[PDB]
Amino acid sequence: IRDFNNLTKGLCTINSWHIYGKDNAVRIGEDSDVLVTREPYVSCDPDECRFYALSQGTTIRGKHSNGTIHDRSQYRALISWPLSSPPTVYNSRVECIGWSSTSCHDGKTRMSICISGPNNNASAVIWYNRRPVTEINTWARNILRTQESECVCHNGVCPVVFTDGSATGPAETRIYYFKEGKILKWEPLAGTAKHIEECSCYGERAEITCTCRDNWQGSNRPVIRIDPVAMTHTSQYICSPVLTDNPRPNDPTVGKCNDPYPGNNNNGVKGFSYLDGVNTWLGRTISIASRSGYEMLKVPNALTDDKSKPTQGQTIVLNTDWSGYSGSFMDYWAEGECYRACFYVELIRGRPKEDKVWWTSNSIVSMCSSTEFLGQWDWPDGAKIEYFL
Amino acid sequence: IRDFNNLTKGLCTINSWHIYGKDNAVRIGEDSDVLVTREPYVSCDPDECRFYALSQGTTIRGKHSNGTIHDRSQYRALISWPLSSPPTVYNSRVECIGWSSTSCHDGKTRMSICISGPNNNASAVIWYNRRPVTEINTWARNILRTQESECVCHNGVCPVVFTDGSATGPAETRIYYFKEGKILKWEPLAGTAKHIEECSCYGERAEITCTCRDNWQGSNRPVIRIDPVAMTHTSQYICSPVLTDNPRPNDPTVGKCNDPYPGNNNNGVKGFSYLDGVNTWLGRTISIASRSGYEMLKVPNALTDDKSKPTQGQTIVLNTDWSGYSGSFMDYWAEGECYRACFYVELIRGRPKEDKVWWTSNSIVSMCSSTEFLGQWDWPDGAKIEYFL
Amino acid sequence: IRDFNNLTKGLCTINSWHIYGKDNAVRIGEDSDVLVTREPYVSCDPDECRFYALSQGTTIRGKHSNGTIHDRSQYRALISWPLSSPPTVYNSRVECIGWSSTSCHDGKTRMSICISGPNNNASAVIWYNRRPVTEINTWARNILRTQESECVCHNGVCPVVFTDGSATGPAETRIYYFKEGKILKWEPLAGTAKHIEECSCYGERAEITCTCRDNWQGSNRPVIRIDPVAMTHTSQYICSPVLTDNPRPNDPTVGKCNDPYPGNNNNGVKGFSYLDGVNTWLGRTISIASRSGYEMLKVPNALTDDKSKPTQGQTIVLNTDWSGYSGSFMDYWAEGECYRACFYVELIRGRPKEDKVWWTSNSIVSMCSSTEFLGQWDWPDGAKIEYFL
Amino acid sequence: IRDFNNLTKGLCTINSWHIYGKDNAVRIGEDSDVLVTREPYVSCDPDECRFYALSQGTTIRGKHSNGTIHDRSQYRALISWPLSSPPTVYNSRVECIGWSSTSCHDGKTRMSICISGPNNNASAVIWYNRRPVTEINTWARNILRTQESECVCHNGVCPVVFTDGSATGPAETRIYYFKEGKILKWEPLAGTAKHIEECSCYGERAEITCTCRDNWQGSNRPVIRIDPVAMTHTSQYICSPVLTDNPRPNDPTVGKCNDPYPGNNNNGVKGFSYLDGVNTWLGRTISIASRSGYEMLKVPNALTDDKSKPTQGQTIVLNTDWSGYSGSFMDYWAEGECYRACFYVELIRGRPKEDKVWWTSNSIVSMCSSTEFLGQWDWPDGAKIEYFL
Ligand SMILES: *[C@@H]1O[C@H](CO)[C@@H](O[C@@H]2O[C@H](CO)[C@@H](O[C@@H]3O[C@H](CO[C@H]4O[C@H](CO[C@H]5O[C@H](CO)[C@@H](O)[C@H](O)[C@@H]5O)[C@@H](O)[C@H](O[C@H]5O[C@H](CO)[C@@H](O)[C@H](O)[C@@H]5O)[C@@H]4O)[C@@H](O)[C@H](O[C@H]4O[C@H](CO)[C@@H](O)[C@H](O)[C@@H]4O[C@H]4O[C@H](CO)[C@@H](O)[C@H](O)[C@@H]4O[C@H]4O[C@H](CO)[C@@H](O)[C@H](O)[C@@H]4O)[C@@H]3O)[C@H](O)[C@H]2NC(C)=O)[C@H](O)[C@H]1NC(C)=O
Ligand SMILES: *[C@@H]1O[C@H](CO)[C@@H](O[C@@H]2O[C@H](CO)[C@@H](O[C@@H]3O[C@H](CO[C@H]4O[C@H](CO[C@H]5O[C@H](CO)[C@@H](O)[C@H](O)[C@@H]5O)[C@@H](O)[C@H](O[C@H]5O[C@H](CO)[C@@H](O)[C@H](O)[C@@H]5O)[C@@H]4O)[C@@H](O)[C@H](O[C@H]4O[C@H](CO)[C@@H](O)[C@H](O)[C@@H]4O[C@H]4O[C@H](CO)[C@@H](O)[C@H](O)[C@@H]4O[C@H]4O[C@H](CO)[C@@H](O)[C@H](O)[C@@H]4O)[C@@H]3O)[C@H](O)[C@H]2NC(C)=O)[C@H](O)[C@H]1NC(C)=O
Ligand SMILES: *[C@@H]1O[C@H](CO)[C@@H](O[C@@H]2O[C@H](CO)[C@@H](O[C@@H]3O[C@H](CO[C@H]4O[C@H](CO[C@H]5O[C@H](CO)[C@@H](O)[C@H](O)[C@@H]5O)[C@@H](O)[C@H](O[C@H]5O[C@H](CO)[C@@H](O)[C@H](O)[C@@H]5O)[C@@H]4O)[C@@H](O)[C@H](O[C@H]4O[C@H](CO)[C@@H](O)[C@H](O)[C@@H]4O[C@H]4O[C@H](CO)[C@@H](O)[C@H](O)[C@@H]4O[C@H]4O[C@H](CO)[C@@H](O)[C@H](O)[C@@H]4O)[C@@H]3O)[C@H](O)[C@H]2NC(C)=O)[C@H](O)[C@H]1NC(C)=O
Ligand SMILES: *[C@@H]1O[C@H](CO)[C@@H](O[C@@H]2O[C@H](CO)[C@@H](O[C@@H]3O[C@H](CO[C@H]4O[C@H](CO[C@H]5O[C@H](CO)[C@@H](O)[C@H](O)[C@@H]5O)[C@@H](O)[C@H](O[C@H]5O[C@H](CO)[C@@H](O)[C@H](O)[C@@H]5O)[C@@H]4O)[C@@H](O)[C@H](O[C@H]4O[C@H](CO)[C@@H](O)[C@H](O)[C@@H]4O[C@H]4O[C@H](CO)[C@@H](O)[C@H](O)[C@@H]4O[C@H]4O[C@H](CO)[C@@H](O)[C@H](O)[C@@H]4O)[C@@H]3O)[C@H](O)[C@H]2NC(C)=O)[C@H](O)[C@H]1NC(C)=O
Ligand SMILES: OC[C@H]1O[C@@H](O)[C@H](O)[C@@H](O)[C@@H]1O
Ligand SMILES: OC[C@H]1O[C@@H](O)[C@H](O)[C@@H](O)[C@@H]1O
Ligand SMILES: OC[C@H]1O[C@H](O)[C@H](O)[C@@H](O)[C@@H]1O
Ligand SMILES: OC[C@H]1O[C@H](O)[C@H](O)[C@@H](O)[C@@H]1O
Ligand SMILES: OC[C@H]1O[C@H](O)[C@H](O)[C@@H](O)[C@@H]1O
Ligand SMILES: OC[C@H]1O[C@H](O)[C@H](O)[C@@H](O)[C@@H]1O
Repeated sequence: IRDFNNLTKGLCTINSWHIYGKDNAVRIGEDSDVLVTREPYVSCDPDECRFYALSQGTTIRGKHSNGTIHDRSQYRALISWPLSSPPTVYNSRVECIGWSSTSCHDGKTRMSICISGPNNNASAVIWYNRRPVTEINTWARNILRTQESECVCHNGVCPVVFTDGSATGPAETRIYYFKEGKILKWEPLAGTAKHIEECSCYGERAEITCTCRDNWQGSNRPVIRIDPVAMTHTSQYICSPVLTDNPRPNDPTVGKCNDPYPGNNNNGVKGFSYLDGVNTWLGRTISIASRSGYEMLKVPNALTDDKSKPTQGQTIVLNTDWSGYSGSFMDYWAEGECYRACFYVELIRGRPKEDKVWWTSNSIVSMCSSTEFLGQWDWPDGAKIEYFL
Repeated sequence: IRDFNNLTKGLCTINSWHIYGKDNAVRIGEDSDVLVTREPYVSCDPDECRFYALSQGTTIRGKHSNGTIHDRSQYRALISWPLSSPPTVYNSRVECIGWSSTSCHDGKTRMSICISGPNNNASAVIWYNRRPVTEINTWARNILRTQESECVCHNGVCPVVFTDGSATGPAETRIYYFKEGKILKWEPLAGTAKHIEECSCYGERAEITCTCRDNWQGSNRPVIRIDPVAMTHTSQYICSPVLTDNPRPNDPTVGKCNDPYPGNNNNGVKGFSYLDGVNTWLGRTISIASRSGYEMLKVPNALTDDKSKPTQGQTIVLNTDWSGYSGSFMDYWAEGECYRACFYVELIRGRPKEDKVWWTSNSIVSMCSSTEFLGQWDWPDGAKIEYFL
Repeated sequence: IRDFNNLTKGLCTINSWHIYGKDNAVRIGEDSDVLVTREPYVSCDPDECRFYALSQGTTIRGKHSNGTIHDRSQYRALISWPLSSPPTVYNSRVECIGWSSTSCHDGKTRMSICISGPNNNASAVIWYNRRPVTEINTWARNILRTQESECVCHNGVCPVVFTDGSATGPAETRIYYFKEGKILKWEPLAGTAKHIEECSCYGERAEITCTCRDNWQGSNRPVIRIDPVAMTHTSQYICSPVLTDNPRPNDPTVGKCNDPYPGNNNNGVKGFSYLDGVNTWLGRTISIASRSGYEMLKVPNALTDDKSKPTQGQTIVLNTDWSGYSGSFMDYWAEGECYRACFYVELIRGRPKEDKVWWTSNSIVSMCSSTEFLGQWDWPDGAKIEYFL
Repeated sequence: IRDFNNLTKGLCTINSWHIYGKDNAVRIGEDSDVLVTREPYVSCDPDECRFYALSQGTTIRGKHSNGTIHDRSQYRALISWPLSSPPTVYNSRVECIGWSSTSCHDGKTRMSICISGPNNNASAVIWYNRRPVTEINTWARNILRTQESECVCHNGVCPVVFTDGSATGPAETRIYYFKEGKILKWEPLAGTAKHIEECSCYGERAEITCTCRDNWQGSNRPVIRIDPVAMTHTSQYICSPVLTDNPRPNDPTVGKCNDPYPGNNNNGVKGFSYLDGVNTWLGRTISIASRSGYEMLKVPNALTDDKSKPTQGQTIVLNTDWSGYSGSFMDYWAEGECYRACFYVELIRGRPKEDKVWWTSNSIVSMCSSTEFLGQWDWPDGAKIEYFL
């Protein structure tokens, strides 16, 4: 009775952002059985949207929260839970086991991907309709890894971006095209992006756009544009001088379209953009040095205009509060003639910036676009670290 | 397969009130993971009735409960949970994010509205079928705010009363008429009510009646009567000398139909009435000074008779116990030829009246009408504050 | 699509009892959020059987557990929860509010009844399909009260036995016949039973048999047999000298069919029997003085034979362990040509017998009949009281 | 609308194993309400796979966890819970009561079997569609007991292996053939296996293969092959010199097909194999002395070749970590032309090996086969015992 979803609509006009979800997980977890997480995201099914993240297999107050600054262990899993509830022991659904993930619904059912293993011997398991269907072994033997936010599907084809290799030099990025959890095709990265991590993707009018993290040399963000019908892609960087990785140098007046904008090496943060002509909005941390603050900037033609500057903006998280990863999603099953852009921001608490506790976790805030020009508030995690001492 | 509900029935004859629900949330939350709340209510779908409230994004025993006397923060959300269970971390569904709300089912699906933001820049998000559909920016830049109990729908049209502006002088009240979460029309307040807050509404025979709080000058309650087909309304005050706001002066022998009954300024409490000729019942606190006690009084023709006094009553909460906000709802999908009036009372515990704890929360008690003349009990919150010290 | 259930089958031959359910609630609640309860029972829907009990509106470890020896408060409610799970804050469904209850499914949906109020002004609320439908005021102004185990329905007619009046003298017992939560008829108690409390009922071949507690004078149990088609009944006592109330005198060699067997006044315990000719089994405590131990005895023709003695038995709970109330239920929707008799035993822990704790609660054990002659085990609550100190 | 499942497919080619599930129960239970368990397994329905285990009727942190090294009590039950979640008080479903179990879905609904009682008087209760249908009394009066992992069905016939009698000498093993919870037939053990415990079974091409534990004399594993259409079986031992019980002597160069391989008496561990010609994989502990480590070895023709040695392998749990019972299951309702072999390993923590705590419990790890040659990781329980002190 269900058909595959097709990306038949364009983006709605984004004139501001409204609050969509917030879980207050760290506040609540100070005195309830909330799992330690990081790398969260949001993804919709045709009848529900849910929060997702990588659990660390312990509660925050639990003694096993000590050491959760670490990224890869056998105790991590992709979990999902109801929108704006916290990720608790009792309400979280485990989608698959591992320390890197993506997930998306194709209109009929959901594909989830988790990678696990030691650094030199990791493998992806691709689940479809809550069953494992395909496995992929590491090709470069160096932390096979993927998006950490939702993938996007079109007529059953769900492309996913993976990287295997160094985070501080050339690596081997591949785009896999899945259908019903099976590999139709894969391609090596093409175009002018020089390094790819942690792609944040969205779809509109039969094209999928991903904004990624050049961890090696670039403080501008690489962009991959995927045609899920032809199963081909292109890549470049956001041309705009409004630089959106972190850490980063100060904004110049002219950016770079086909190479990394230099100044900071071997670091970054997962982030996102919506690239739609004049209707283009970029997210970034406010700090150029650290994962603090978060703002959206309207930067008309950021993708293609190497001198484009902001014409409007919205503060999401004050620079006096911690942010983190951010990513895109949309409710492809909503009513109306256009898709409304959404995003989330991971609000990281604990280590390394707050080292009086022994753990690292996060909460989530999420916003979607409005055609109104709405007033802005800031949305901090809200927990008091001293309470955990 | 579902059609919009129509208000085709009149009210059942109210001869007494029977216990409908009670969650004992503060008792239970002394040793379980119960969220701090305030501004609760009850609302029915065609196949379930649920408790609703504004969470404070912390448990009661949690250290973040300190400071929850405050009304507006980024950590509040409209939550719902099963009838007479407590609002726990693990059983509460987040409907939307914000610090002021309303919600109602139209027979097909549910509309929920949450307002958030700083005082001078708040916005409403109107959700329908669990998706955001419309947003409304503040028009007076002073705590845009709404009912804090359920709205009512008729043939898909669900009117909602909002206020923006001062709580201690003239403000800008609007009635919005929504259908499928979209704005059909709005109107500014008309009639003789001089200030409107926190409307408590019910529907019968194609009319919606709301009893509100005149926070500015009136200790009688303003009333708005809305025709959801014509999308028009009128307003006045309850004429009766049985005054039902709090705090209030002592009852006179003659009330006021078209102006605030004076004596107390710049305060009030959310409350409700059922105004149905001889079948008219008013709720109020027992104390004229504080939110303590709660009683129902049968006051025939209270709406229109400026000398009407009680002919029957029922004590709901003794004056030696704390009460709080109260509001109306009905199960529009019940069997029978008439709609049975129901209400809830918020039983506030903690600050400011019980200041040995650092938190403010509440539990809920709820009653519905009977055509029998039933014996009465009183229904306290039941928690011992000393246990929380 | 569902029709009312009819009692078309006879009882299966009972040759022994097998374990059906057990919740270990007190053990588990020593370190999890388990509600304090008493007066439990079991009742089936067409697609699920559940545990039921009167909550006390606090967890066991909670400070509000102090005082829960008391029977009637505003903090009690009928709750249900999944078979053999414990009654927790997070998995318990509130069916109605009050301190006395019954509940049964008619094949289409469930009727639940809760009574609340002060001793001289109590009222029953009859819920059907999870909505209140009928209310009944106290008729004798002295703790209106009902079965504390499931009722039984036949072609939509669900009789329920109520008592109002003294527990230590003549009282006013009524049988109400409900359909879809509405009163079709009621009758005063007739026959030779002189006092009725806490009836435990089952149905077979279009008749409902209830075994009750004569709290006033009788240590034999009164029996009410109800024809739910004619809506009439009879009553007498179990004739057998195998006395089954508690406390009680020692067993004589000849019982009494039409009067209380004397020796103990003004006390008792809820209990049950299956009265089916040679296929007759009685439950009782092992102790004649206290609620300790529990055994089933096959006593052919106990109902009608005033010299009938046991021919077989099964120990359920050793006399060195606490028991409590017990009652009957069956899964009227099971497969097969006959109905299998089941029962539960309430295993009371805490006050008054274990007074080093300040609370009273219980767990549940439940058995059903087998046509095999199965080996027996004993089934204690299993908690160590010292752990709660 | 559902038909009985038939075993129409063969096994997929097993070239390695991928992570399927892991619950981290002991880590998480250090600070959440996780039930103490042992003897876990996994079993699929047509629309969900779940974890199963025998609860001990207490949480790990609870004071009643003291003494849970013991195997048989009245506080045990078969529980199930969602895949890779932990077995918590609030998310666990009780399937039946007892201290030995099996369970399987026949394509229409699920059969579950639990045994309880004292050692000399135990009985099995066979539940079907969540109702008790058949009971079986002990035949040898010495701990009637069964598989502790899933059974397998074919056209409605679900064979189950039981043992009653000594664990240290000849015993009375029976194969029962159930359909809709009713006994069609049973047979005594035939063939050359000399003692049978704790069979781990799987089905393919209309045959069911079970690998068991010879607790008496054998360090090779007995195998029972059952034809569920003819309702007949055969038995022998795995011929291979790759010995897979524990404890065990060192591997010889030639095994035994029709007798126990000697060297260790009166002990063992539940384990499993997939016996499919060249596509044969055996699981075993790494240690020959204790339940530590776990590895899979590809041993072509292990069943029939008494000199067969490994040609490939995969380490699942390092020898420096505790393992435990292991068993087979498959998702018979997955897509594709073949059934993918899966297994679980019980990771036992606490007593007797870690005796600074007073409890014994476990977590679960589970893997399924891949046709890829995937890299390997090890999968420890992950809890730090010192945290529980
Ligand atoms: C209630 O809520 C509402 C709604 O949210 C609030 O209103 C919002 O207020 C915020 C804050 O002011 C606004 O965001 C800022 O928007 C401006 C862009 O708008 C300005 O510029 C526009 C473009 O002008 C240029 O081009 C036009 C033609 O296209 C031309 O006409 C003009 O002459 C000029 O050449 C103007 O069009 C626009 O005017 C319009 O709107 C006005 C209202 O804002 C109105 O008054 C006008 O009439 C007209 O209608 C307006 O002038 C962004 O520039 C700004 O972002 C910069 O600054 C913030 C800090 O404030 C910074 O964090 C951003 O990153 C960014 O600045 C950095 O990057 C730049 C780009 O590289 C760089 O140049 C800067 O130096 C700076 O760089 C440094 O910091 C970064 C980050 O740390 C670092 O990486 C660098 O290295 C470096 O160190 C904000 O986004 C909203 O747009 C506004 N919304 C609406 C709908 O009005 C309202 O205030 C609330 N009310 C109350 C009472 O609180
Ligand atoms: C078992 O349960 C049952 C059921 O619940 C219990 O029975 C209930 O008992 C309660 C408590 O007594 C009753 O509530 C009160 O009801 C009266 C109204 O009924 C009286 O008056 C009626 C009207 O009489 C006038 O008009 C009629 C014609 O219409 C005329 O005939 C008559 O002469 C007179 O002119 C009478 O009809 C009625 O009689 C009927 O019922 C009697 C039983 O009650 C029965 O005996 C008769 O035969 C007949 O059938 C009866 O006399 C309310 O007036 C009263 O409310 C006032 O008082 C309470 C405190 O008790 C107060 O809190 C209320 O706010 C209110 O008083 C305040 O406001 C007034 C209005 O402005 C003001 O005038 C007062 O001075 C007072 O004001 C002060 O306090 C307020 C609040 O703090 C403050 O704001 C002000 O500023 C100021 O300081 C109660 O609601 C139930 O009706 C009754 N139910 C039933 C079905 O019987 C039963 O008791 C329980 N059993 C046991 C053993 O416990
Ligand atoms: C493995 O599990 C199995 C299955 O559970 C275990 O087997 C079960 O074992 C138990 C315990 O022994 C049995 O329960 C008892 O059953 C007897 C009834 O059976 C006896 O009597 C039958 C009737 O005999 C009379 O009539 C027949 C004709 O109808 C006639 O032939 C005969 O001559 C005589 O006239 C016999 O038919 C029956 O024999 C059959 O079964 C035998 C096996 O049991 C077998 O050996 C035979 O071959 C034959 O097949 C048998 O002799 C009940 O009487 C007994 O209940 C009384 O005693 C218990 C305490 O043990 C007490 O708590 C009960 O309340 C009751 O006694 C009180 O009440 C009486 C009635 O008023 C009174 O007379 C007593 O004085 C006593 O009263 C005192 O205490 C009470 C309570 O505290 C107090 O209120 C009073 O005031 C007073 O102070 C038991 O129910 C099971 O039936 C049996 N099941 C099966 C299937 O075999 C097996 O043991 C386990 N294995 C192991 C190794 O553990
Ligand atoms: C990334 O991940 C990948 C994938 O997991 C990792 O690659 C895996 O690496 C592991 C570990 O090395 C491998 O497992 C071992 O496999 C060998 C079997 O393969 C060897 O032997 C094969 C058979 O050879 C014989 O026959 C062939 C013809 O059939 C003939 O040609 C040959 O001459 C010989 O006669 C070879 O075919 C095979 O070669 C192939 O693969 C090689 C890669 O492995 C490749 O290099 C070749 O080119 C070729 O393609 C290979 O040589 C198992 O033997 C071994 O299991 C034994 O040893 C482990 C300990 O390491 C032990 O725990 C096992 O129990 C077992 O040894 C015990 O039992 C034996 C049987 O009775 C006994 O003989 C031993 O003495 C020993 O007994 C003692 O211990 C036990 C247990 O404690 C005790 O009970 C006894 O009493 C006694 O005390 C392993 O299973 C994987 O197969 C391999 N997978 C793949 C796909 O490559 C990779 O390493 C990872 N990368 C990194 C960087 O980490
Ligand atoms: O009816 C008057 C009062 O009587 C008391 O016994 C009840 O407990 C109160 O709740 C009631 O208000
Ligand atoms: O492959 C051999 C070993 O390599 C290690 O790096 C992995 O962590 C182990 O799990 C593995 O068994
Ligand atoms: O060594 C790092 C590991 O320490 C503990 O196991 C932590 O619980 C785990 O999250 C972390 O990966
Ligand atoms: O400053 C007031 C705030 O303090 C803390 O954050 C409380 O948890 C929050 O409820 C409150 O709004
Ligand atoms: O006074 C007796 C009452 O004390 C406390 O409220 C107990 O929590 C309650 O159960 C009991 O009814
Ligand atoms: O005596 C052993 C028993 O002790 C306690 O009851 C434990 O909680 C239980 O698991 C165990 O069987």
